[PDB]
Amino acid sequence: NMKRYMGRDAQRMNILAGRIIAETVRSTLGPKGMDKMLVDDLGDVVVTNDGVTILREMSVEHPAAKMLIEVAKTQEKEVGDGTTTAVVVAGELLRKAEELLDQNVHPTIVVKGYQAAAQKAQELLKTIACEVGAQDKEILTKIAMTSITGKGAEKAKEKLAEIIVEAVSAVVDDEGKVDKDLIKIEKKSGASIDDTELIKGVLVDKERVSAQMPKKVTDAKIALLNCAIEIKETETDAEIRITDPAKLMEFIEQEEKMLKDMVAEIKASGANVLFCQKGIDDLAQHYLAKEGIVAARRVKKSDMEKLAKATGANVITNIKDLSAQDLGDAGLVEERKISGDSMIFVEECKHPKAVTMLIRGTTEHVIEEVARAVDDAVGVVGCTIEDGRIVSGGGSTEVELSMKLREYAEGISGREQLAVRAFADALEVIPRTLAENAGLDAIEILVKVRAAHASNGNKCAGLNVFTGAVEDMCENGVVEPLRVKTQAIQSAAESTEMLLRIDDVIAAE
Amino acid sequence: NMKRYMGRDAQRMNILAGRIIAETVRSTLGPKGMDKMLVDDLGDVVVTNDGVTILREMSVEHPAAKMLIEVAKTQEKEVGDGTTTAVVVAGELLRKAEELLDQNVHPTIVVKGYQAAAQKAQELLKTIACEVGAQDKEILTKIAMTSITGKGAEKAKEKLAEIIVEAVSAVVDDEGKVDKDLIKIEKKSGASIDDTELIKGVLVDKERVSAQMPKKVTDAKIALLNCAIEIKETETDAEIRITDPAKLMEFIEQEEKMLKDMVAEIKASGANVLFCQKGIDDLAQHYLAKEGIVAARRVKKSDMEKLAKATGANVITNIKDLSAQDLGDAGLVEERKISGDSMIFVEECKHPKAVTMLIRGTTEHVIEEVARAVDDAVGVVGCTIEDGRIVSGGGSTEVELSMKLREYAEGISGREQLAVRAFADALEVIPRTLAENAGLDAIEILVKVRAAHASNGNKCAGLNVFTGAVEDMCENGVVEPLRVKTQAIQSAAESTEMLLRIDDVIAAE
Amino acid sequence: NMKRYMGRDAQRMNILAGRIIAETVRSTLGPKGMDKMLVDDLGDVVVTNDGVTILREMSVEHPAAKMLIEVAKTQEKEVGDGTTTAVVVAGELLRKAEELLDQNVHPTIVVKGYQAAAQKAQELLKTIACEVGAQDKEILTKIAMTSITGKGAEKAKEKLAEIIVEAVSAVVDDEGKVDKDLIKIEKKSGASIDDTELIKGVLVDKERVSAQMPKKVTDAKIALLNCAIEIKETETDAEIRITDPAKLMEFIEQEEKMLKDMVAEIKASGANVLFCQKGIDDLAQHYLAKEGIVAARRVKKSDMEKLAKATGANVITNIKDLSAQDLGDAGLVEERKISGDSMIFVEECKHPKAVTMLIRGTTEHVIEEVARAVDDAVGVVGCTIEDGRIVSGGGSTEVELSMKLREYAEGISGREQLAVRAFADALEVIPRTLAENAGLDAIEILVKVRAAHASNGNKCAGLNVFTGAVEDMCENGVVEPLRVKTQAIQSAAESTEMLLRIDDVIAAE
Ligand SMILES: Nc1ncnc2c1ncn2[C@@H]1O[C@H](COP(=O)(O)OP(=O)(O)NP(=O)(O)O)[C@@H](O)[C@H]1O
Ligand SMILES: Nc1ncnc2c1ncn2[C@@H]1O[C@H](COP(=O)(O)OP(=O)(O)NP(=O)(O)O)[C@@H](O)[C@H]1O
Ligand SMILES: Nc1ncnc2c1ncn2[C@@H]1O[C@H](COP(=O)(O)OP(=O)(O)NP(=O)(O)O)[C@@H](O)[C@H]1O
Ligand SMILES: [Mg+2]
Ligand SMILES: [Mg+2]
Ligand SMILES: [Mg+2]
Repeated sequence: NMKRYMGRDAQRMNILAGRIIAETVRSTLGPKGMDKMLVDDLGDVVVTNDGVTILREMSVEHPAAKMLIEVAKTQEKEVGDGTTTAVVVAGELLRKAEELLDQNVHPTIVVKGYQAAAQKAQELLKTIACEVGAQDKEILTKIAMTSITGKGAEKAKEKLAEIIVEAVSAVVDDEGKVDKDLIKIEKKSGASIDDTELIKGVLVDKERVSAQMPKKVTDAKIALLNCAIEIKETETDAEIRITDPAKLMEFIEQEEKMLKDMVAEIKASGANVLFCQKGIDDLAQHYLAKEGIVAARRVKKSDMEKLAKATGANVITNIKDLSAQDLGDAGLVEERKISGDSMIFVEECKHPKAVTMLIRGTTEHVIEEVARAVDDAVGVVGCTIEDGRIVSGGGSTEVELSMKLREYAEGISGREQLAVRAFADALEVIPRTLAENAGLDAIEILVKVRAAHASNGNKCAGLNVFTGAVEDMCENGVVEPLRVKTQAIQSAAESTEMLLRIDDVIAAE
Repeated sequence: NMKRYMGRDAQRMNILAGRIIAETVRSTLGPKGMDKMLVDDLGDVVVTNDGVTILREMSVEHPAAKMLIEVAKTQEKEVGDGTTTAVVVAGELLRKAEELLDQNVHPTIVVKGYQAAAQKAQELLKTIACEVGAQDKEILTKIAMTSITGKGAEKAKEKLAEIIVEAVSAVVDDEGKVDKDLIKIEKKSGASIDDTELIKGVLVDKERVSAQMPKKVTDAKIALLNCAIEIKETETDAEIRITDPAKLMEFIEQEEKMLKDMVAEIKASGANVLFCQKGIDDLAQHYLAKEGIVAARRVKKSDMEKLAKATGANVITNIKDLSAQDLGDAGLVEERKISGDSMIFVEECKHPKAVTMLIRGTTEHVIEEVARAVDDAVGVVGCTIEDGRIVSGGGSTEVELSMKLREYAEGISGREQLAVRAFADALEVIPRTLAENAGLDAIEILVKVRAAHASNGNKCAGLNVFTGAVEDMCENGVVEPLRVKTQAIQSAAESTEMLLRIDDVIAAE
Repeated sequence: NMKRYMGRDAQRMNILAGRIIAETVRSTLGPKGMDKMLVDDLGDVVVTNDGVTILREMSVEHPAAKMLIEVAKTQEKEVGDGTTTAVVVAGELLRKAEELLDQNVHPTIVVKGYQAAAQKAQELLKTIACEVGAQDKEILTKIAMTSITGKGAEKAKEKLAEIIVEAVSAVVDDEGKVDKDLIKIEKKSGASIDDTELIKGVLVDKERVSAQMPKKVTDAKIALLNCAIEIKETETDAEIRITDPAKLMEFIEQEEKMLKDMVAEIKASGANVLFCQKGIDDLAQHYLAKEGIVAARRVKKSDMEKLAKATGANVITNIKDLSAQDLGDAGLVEERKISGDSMIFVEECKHPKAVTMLIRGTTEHVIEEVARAVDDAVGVVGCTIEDGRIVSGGGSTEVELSMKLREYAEGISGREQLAVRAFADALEVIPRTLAENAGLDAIEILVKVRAAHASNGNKCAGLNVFTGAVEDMCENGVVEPLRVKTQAIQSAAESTEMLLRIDDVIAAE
């Protein structure tokens, strides 16, 4: 009871399971790579080139495969881009590993050399990484442009990269990190892809609470309330008792006087637009509309935190302590009807720490894929602002890193040496699969790039899938954050070091 | 409808199916190899080290595997020994092939280099094969001794090899081939393995037709009859009519006078032992016994052909034309009770062209495996008598053949060159798996043997699984017929060249 | 009841079914094409590059597909080679046809232009076919060599083509056709592919009827008997009656005297080897062996007709009329044990009209594919002897025929003109798919070959899959019988003209 694979069977069972889900994303890799169509049990379809979203949203049951998906799952988590490359490298480390295991090289020697090599790979990547200033907009734009390409050249429009760089640059909390959650991504239809705009504001999925209120306010002062604009019932249970018929109107007029007071306290701060997180009582909607104050009820807790950071307001839980300095400032607050639905556009803000990317396109599935292309572009721009180190793309720093590990291996005595050469040769899978998907001769090209790296220059030389020939990738404008490669290598090395240590499997049910 | 594997899937489906049944026999290879126990649906068990009998008598259903079994199945057919080596080489050619297919090397280029290399391998084996005289008994005994070992050192007893060489030497039809079917293998119990004897005669599974007949005849003259010693009924339908009561005894006495005549015609030739293929009439058994002539009825057609070639008789279909010169001559014809059953031992013949190997042992499954070790020993001795060329064993001519193919590959321009190096490296699987099964370090040993082959000497240097260190295999006495290696390589090369050409599979039901 | 497809659905149902089995063989086409592995319900596997054997032995159920298989099935029937090209052309005529049907071109107009174009294609092929002498052995050898290639360059060995040409040249019945059934193809194991020999004789699957008979006869005179060498029982029912006891021996001795007479009548002709179609009586086997006459009983009726044409004998049904001039003459008749089984080799004949091709190889599936390569080579050599006209290969006469039909289309007014241009463009599928399977750029190459055909030269210019560039195919030695192309085009044109006329389908069950 119940199923057990022994030694050479358990090792080949896993290595194969890893190689086989690594081959599932191989064809997506590069600008000349292809998309996959995934359907589930409900008939819901999603078409994408994003490696991790393919692996995450497909039913994988083999335990060794589930564990190599973790590599892509934590690559989007730490970087944003490079999910397909991390898995493909992990796959080719497994292939190159069984060639040693079939030559009787003990798994502990393989894993020893694999780790000695991934250590060297990290400290070799630090020396070959160009140093770049966190505000070099022309270089950040190339980094954003190289990320959108790879999902395809047609998605990579110039004006979209400039928009992305300007949005990531805005949400930087001095000093000095980039929060990916601060850039709100909204997906609406329209005849677009080119109509995707950067909104320096927030988009709230709510309408004006009363129709009598204005629908367009310019240079508006915005107040944010966590308090409920209703009657304040006491915590210790309370009940009123009326014995005089003339006391009826007393309590009602006193209660509705508490609502007149609250609306008059909001006008005292000078605020003409109001976003309440809790509910607003019906009488108070009438008094607000009479004052000319645009208000919205039951706004999401997450949208209140967006508005607060974007306009420059404060979330106040006590309407009595609403000061005039706790109001935010936005150049336009308007209720538009975009794509059928009506929403409140709070835009044109002065100094935003939160920003909305309105991603638009013709069909919902087109929109959803451009959205995934921006999540990747935001990830790499954020990584260059934090790290300040970039490397050349097009499989260029893999060839350079490959040849430097091979001459590092010559200086290693022992059979661990074979595992370091194996590791080096595995890295060359990125330049090779860029060529396969391009249509070009992978074997031939890999030799021209390898020979154009020997001695001194170039280091920045790699395959250009559009030109066909081997070009200088730095002068071309093909660049990635250092974190894309160091993470992809480390996570591929650590997960395959673990699978290789397995010699027995025990599967139930 | 119904199941189809495309391109990279179909190629990996087959290659894997071939590698996996090649790994099923890997552990049997060598003197330090292990046996397999095979059970079927009926509960009938057979334990063996013979590669082909393992592959033949196990339920293999994968079409690509069925086709690599053909390699073992036609190795026993053409050589007798080397069935495991042929499959293991074919397996390692498949492994080394997907390493090229995963680097995008077109299958047509792989198969081109594989064939160019197997051509060279054949004409390189001709030069390194020592020339040996078809009757060099001390060398033929070494060739028989090297074959029995490998099924295990304990089976390889000195006196058994000498017996086998003397039996194969006897059945050689001048000029000048060896028929494996002329050496009759019989399996009887007893407390043995050491009681296996060479019988210069035939063992007939019959008894004396009448108990009154002698049970031991020395220097007997043997007559062989294809004719039935009964009354000859005419082909055109005949019937007798009796009208006189005195005519009853006439026909009966006349009919039994035809049987007296037939027995008197056999005694006229001088024959005192008689083997009839058809039936012998009851009256004629009595007259034969009265003359002292030992006879046996309904002897198998195959046993008549054995007796004819062994004693030097002629199979006569007409009892009237039984000359005195058509009798065979054997030194002892006796009815013994060996292992419970009683049989006629026709032994001690002068000049036999047929011979019986009485293989004996304690249990039926022990006997059956010693029988398989003799079928192999008879195969290789027969191959040395026909070919007259031998090579050194212990993975010695694989290392030599490997290093010569590698320097032949340097003289090849093109990507076919990678397939020739692959082919060379595949051959080193025999020295390597000899070391695995021995317990020794396969990687280390393979280097000492490879380095002891460079320059001039030795060529005859290989791994000695008993010594541990690399020894000169020719001086040790470890030698195989050239045909064991040239066949194993050619059949491994032709079958894997065919699987590699497959890119689509269509499996029904 | 039950399933009916209307108009545009029925037309697309069929065209698709035809395009889809045409794509099933597309990858086999050319020397750089790949093999298929076919498995059935019983687990029996066959691996082949032969187009028709793929289509024949796979379960195809779609009626429109079954009808396009007829095209390959009658291409082997009339030519032997070109089965894949005929189907692939038929497929591309269907593809090019729906492009017209989707532009509203009536099916009757399509089929009109298709037929006007296939007429022109036939009379254009007559002018571009080189005239070749039926005994130009160097040209016949190139034709045999071009046929074996395409199933793969590795099968195409020089010495095998010379053997094939010599065998087809031998069986020519003056004047002056070639019967494919006169060249007997036999498949036996061995370590071969190179051990395939031409036997100027017949190989009979029988043994010597008596072991006492010789096993090797040189310059033997062979008698062939359709008569049974037994006692002749009368047709009108007969029965013998014996009343005298001395009459018993009378009839037996008289009956066996009829057998002594028959054997003495065969020795009278001077024949020392005998092949009987019926049975031979046991007494008569003894008398034959005593005379030294090698005989074989119950020889197949088909093998008797082989021997008769090969040795130069006559099949005699009356043993009394066996003249001395009715004996055949063969240089060697021997009973060998080839591949385990023992057979009678009747070889080295003087003037054979029947010939045996002993096709040998290492595994049964390797043998069976080389056998299919020879059936194709025999087909094309036979077509060149009969026709005396050949064309250039490598998709060369398709490009030339394509460009000549396109300028013939300009001289056609009406919408039928669109179907003639469609037909011309469909022919370019052979040069294009030769390039796809080679790996080369199909679009680019097709332009270099098309441009190297314009004006005068070359006409014999086409793609060389080994060189890569466009070469002169006549000087290279790449040539096909005219019948391969004219048959492939006619059968593709007639079957797709019929499918295109279908507008309604009625499928039951
Ligand atoms: N114009 C270009 N020329 C050559 N290589 C390029 C170009 N643009 C991008 N690349 C390279 O292509 C790879 C990116 O391919 P892509 O298919 O997007 O996969 P990924 O980024 O690894 N994963 P993911 O985008 O998360 O699905 C990187 O190695 C880039 O350096
Ligand atoms: N004393 C020895 N030392 C080293 N190698 C040996 C020795 N005896 C035999 N061999 C080698 O061991 C191999 C034979 O091993 P074995 O396990 O019998 O398989 P096989 O002969 O390939 N097939 P089979 O015997 O038909 O099951 C050959 O390559 C021999 O040359
Ligand atoms: N050396 C060569 N160079 C270029 N073309 C060649 C060469 N040899 C053969 N051909 C062409 O390749 C085609 C034959 O390919 P092949 O794959 O054998 O299919 P087929 O002959 O159409 N059918 P079949 O052989 O019956 O399976 C013909 O059009 C040949 O003229
Ligand atoms: Mg990307
Ligand atoms: Mg052996
Ligand atoms: Mg052909």
